[PDB]
Amino acid sequence: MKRLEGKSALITGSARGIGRAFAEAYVREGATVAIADIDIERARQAAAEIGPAAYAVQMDVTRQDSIDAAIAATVEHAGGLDILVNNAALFDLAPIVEITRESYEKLFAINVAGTLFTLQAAARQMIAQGRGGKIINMASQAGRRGEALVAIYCATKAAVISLTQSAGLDLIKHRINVNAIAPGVVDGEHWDGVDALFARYENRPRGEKKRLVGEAVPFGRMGTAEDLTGMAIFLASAESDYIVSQTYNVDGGNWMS
Amino acid sequence: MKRLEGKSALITGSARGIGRAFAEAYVREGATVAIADIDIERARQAAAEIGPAAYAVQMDVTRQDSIDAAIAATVEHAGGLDILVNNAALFDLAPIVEITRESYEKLFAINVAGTLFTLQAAARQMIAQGRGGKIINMASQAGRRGEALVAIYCATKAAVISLTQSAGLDLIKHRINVNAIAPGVVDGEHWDGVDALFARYENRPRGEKKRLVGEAVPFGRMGTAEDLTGMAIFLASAESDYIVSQTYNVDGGNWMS
Amino acid sequence: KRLEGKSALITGSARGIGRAFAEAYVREGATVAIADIDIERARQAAAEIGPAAYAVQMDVTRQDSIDAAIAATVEHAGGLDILVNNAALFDLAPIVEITRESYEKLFAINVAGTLFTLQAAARQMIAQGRGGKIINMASQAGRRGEALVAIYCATKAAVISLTQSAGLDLIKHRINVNAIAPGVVDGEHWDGVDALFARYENRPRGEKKRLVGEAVPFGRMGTAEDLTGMAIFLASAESDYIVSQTYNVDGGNWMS
Amino acid sequence: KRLEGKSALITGSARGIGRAFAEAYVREGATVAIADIDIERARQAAAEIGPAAYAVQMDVTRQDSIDAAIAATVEHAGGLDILVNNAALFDLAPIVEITRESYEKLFAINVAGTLFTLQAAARQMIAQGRGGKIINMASQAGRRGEALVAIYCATKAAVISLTQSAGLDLIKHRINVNAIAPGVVDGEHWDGVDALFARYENRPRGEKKRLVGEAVPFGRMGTAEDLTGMAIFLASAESDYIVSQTYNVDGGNWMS
Ligand SMILES: OC[C@@H](O)[C@@H](O)[C@H](O)[C@@H](O)CO
Ligand SMILES: OC[C@@H](O)[C@@H](O)[C@H](O)[C@@H](O)CO
Ligand SMILES: OC[C@@H](O)[C@@H](O)[C@H](O)[C@@H](O)CO
Ligand SMILES: OC[C@@H](O)[C@@H](O)[C@H](O)[C@@H](O)CO
Repeated sequence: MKRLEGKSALITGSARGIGRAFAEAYVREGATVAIADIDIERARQAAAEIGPAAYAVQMDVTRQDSIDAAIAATVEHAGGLDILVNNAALFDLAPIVEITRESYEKLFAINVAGTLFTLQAAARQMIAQGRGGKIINMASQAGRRGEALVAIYCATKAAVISLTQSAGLDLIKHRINVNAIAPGVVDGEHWDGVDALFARYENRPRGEKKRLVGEAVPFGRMGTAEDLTGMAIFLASAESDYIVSQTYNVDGGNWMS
Repeated sequence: MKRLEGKSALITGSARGIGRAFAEAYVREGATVAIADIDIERARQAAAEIGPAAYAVQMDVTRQDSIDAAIAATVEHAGGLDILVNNAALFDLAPIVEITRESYEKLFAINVAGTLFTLQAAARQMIAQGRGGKIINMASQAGRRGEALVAIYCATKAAVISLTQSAGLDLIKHRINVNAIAPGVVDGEHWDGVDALFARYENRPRGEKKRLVGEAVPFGRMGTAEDLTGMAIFLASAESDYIVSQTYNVDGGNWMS
Repeated sequence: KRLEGKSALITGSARGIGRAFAEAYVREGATVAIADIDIERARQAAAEIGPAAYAVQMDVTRQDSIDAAIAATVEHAGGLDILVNNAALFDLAPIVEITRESYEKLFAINVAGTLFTLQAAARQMIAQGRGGKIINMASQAGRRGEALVAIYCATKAAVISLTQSAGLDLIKHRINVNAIAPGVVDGEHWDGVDALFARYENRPRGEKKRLVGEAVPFGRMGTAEDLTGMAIFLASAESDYIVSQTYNVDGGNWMS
Repeated sequence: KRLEGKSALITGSARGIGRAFAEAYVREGATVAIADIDIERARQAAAEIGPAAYAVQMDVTRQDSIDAAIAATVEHAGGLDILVNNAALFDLAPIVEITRESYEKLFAINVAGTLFTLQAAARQMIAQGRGGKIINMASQAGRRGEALVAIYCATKAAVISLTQSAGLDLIKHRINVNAIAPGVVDGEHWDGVDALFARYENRPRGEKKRLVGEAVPFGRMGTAEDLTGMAIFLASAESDYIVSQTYNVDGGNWMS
């Protein structure tokens, strides 16, 4: 297809799961992809498995110096930055009266501050190049509507949707598209962990939550990262140039926006 | 690219404007396209200009017998129906105290009933075939939020978003995706009419509303049909198979959903 | 009290939520036209509520009936201050079994009935020059679609849209247009809802009613008395700055 | 009247909307903690409002301050029945000029402030076993993003989210969690808003205020008094079935 031919992308948290499937689909479409992760060991493996057009970048989105160095590493390696995917995220679950300041601080630091300050750094580079840009934030059904036990993670994803809108309005004058994707329930490592938290607080065998949520998807199954790669390419591609400040649910019907 | 290779499409209201641009893009992507319009003269012209893979069908979405004969024509000519685009619509504007029963009956008959009952006829054919299906309703910024002067057209597109959600949840068991596109302000014959209506009721020179509205788009310009064709292909394509009951704004940031 | 000396009309207020609203308005000092297509049931409702209530035959699907009800409100009460568009009809059916009969029946009363009654009440409130309160009945069903409930969800989605458009156009005349979206409310309406779901989801009668009442975050099926606070609030001076809103009163069933 | 014998705490209630809420709650028979980082301004507001109002020094960004403020409410009034999370901070800046300082400042007060005061009040209401009312202050800014207001929009979007999550999780304790979304409201707050826009949009001081007031469908900038109705309603028995909602009180500025 080669919809992203000769673009330079960076994907946060892309050593594994959705981010890694995005990095693989972007390379197939002709992009050069910085596989950015706090796990540089795993990012190096993913990059070697994907091919020459992927390369590994150590990044902690909670740290300005680390954000700024991955953008620099992208510029130094790929000549610049065309596509940012804000994919780095942390999940946690607790009822209101058991939420910790540590839970709040760590999920806001990566899900909100990590997304905003990486977007800022990417937009400054895209503006300095003068060629436009594509920024794709990762939201979630969790950001469409609250849940009794997931206040913190829901709020971070609600903040990401709002940030997507703000930044898209502020950056479209530079021909930077900011938009977001809102997955449903996606099978993998991520949803294994989610399931363990619900197992504890809803008093359920390990694996039952993840079975039930997958069966309640109107489409009829839990998501895969491959359900999402179409939209990831589309929102990075010329065919989305008029799309601004949107969150698109790709969730088998889990949330209707 | 040929992402709709060997597919059979029908687009209501496609002799001109957005639907004609969709029929043109679908053909480029390998589709066979029923150019359905109440205006057979213009459909025939549009099909001749697009090429052999387009073919004209006389249709009034307000009439059951016409709906069912357009679906049959599609099966007779293309062997079946894979993609419906519900594009046929009617625009009107009047303050609350000036809305006529005639404005309401005619815009609900085309924009709502035409959409629902064509969707119904296409869903039955797609179920009969057993191969799944793609249905794309045309909503509007006007369906996201009301306007003092556009209560009827706004309500119809609000009903389309709702219908899109309902039909999506009901039809996805048959592997029929129902989604919608929500354009912003799009340049052409359509918006010339809109402008004439505002000119009268906001007491403005012809062309001033079109100017102002195109200049208030955060993207920075009035839409084109070409802005939309990417989304039209995508939502008809295998890369949108997990997308269900969504309305996607392609509007240069005019409305943020 | 809070509606002292105000003239209301409620469409479809012989029975259920509409009737709870008429009674609650009369307790707050309002005169209320109990507008219903069944004049027998309206008359009973009016006798039970007391002298401040009166019965008005009305078919919100007929222009002539609309204009005659508004006129009858003017004749009896001197004018119209509050309209509640409560008249509605429920139906259910999968996409492939939806009939033009259902579509035309639910649209004529839930949408056209709301719109043209609102138009008539607007015209009257504009001519009086004293402003006004209009309250459309939306539903959780207007907030999101449902596989089986396409037609009824669409009508209530259109009511939320209309409520927005009308509130924007009419606020210059000091007329507030807003809507209430109930969730799952116990009564003769949800007896009918349950019966349809019983057929289409293969359930014993009463099970849907039970399941949805228990899924309400608050912990039960709603009552009309849950809604009276808001219907008073939105027709009162304490909501003068409130324009073009739909407010969910639904135990958390839908979060807007 | 409607809040007779209830104990309220309002964060950041020495001045503006919070202070109008305090006075309106005392008029409706409430005892009110005027909680504010500025104890001198709180003392003045308390003295002006009358004996039912008392001042509490409170930094909603500090856990110890939050807990001591809840404890001062229990000591002074005997319990806590109504929290209003009103304390908030405005800032404006384009994406490329957002500081970590702004992000950290606005989230600490607008989000963490709201969340951990809500948690502290929840714990106290649960231990009491008598239910309660929590009202978060959202904003039109919470409803949609703006080019120059990413941080403040994001905080109020998180307040809407938190309001939904908290309301769902606390309704079993008969605690209602709801929010109010003002639009553009006149006062010291919008003075500061206008000053920031004057810089970034290159406008004379006061112009932004003028433009936004005039673009409210209703026809003017809002007052605190536009909001007291709803603040009372959401703390009252006639909102007991109202759960996890954000209600716009904004003259039509934003339609939800
Ligand atoms: O990725 C987050 C996950 O999808 C989850 O938060 C769901 O919203 C919810 O927690 C239960 O189904
Ligand atoms: O095609 C619909 C059209 O975009 C128009 O209705 C705008 O919503 C509005 O009328 C004001 O610009
Ligand atoms: O008054 C409408 C009613 O509450 C219903 O349509 C529900 O939305 C749903 O159909 C089943 O729970
Ligand atoms: O207090 C929030 C305020 O109303 C402001 O943020 C407006 O939303 C907007 O920023 C300018 O009109």
